[PDB]
Amino acid sequence: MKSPEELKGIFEKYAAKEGDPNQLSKEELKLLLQTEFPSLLKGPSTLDELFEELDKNGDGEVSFEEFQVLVKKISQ
Ligand SMILES: [Ca+2]
Ligand SMILES: [Ca+2]
Repeated sequence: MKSPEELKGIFEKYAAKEGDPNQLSKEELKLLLQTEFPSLLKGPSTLDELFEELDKNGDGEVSFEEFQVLVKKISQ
């Protein structure tokens, strides 16, 4: 639906809103999902669960590398 460069630009716009300008906090992931990919939230997982899954290193932030796990969902 979007090229990888276009997806990075959406990530970047939401990641710069608070805290780490290059990573997403849970609130930033919520804003991105609600605005751009709303079907991702009416799924089996809650936002807390999705955040916990994406955040592999457990640092409370989702990097662009971590965010890649969502692209199959988004693309398909
Ligand atoms: Ca951020
Ligand atoms: Ca992380």
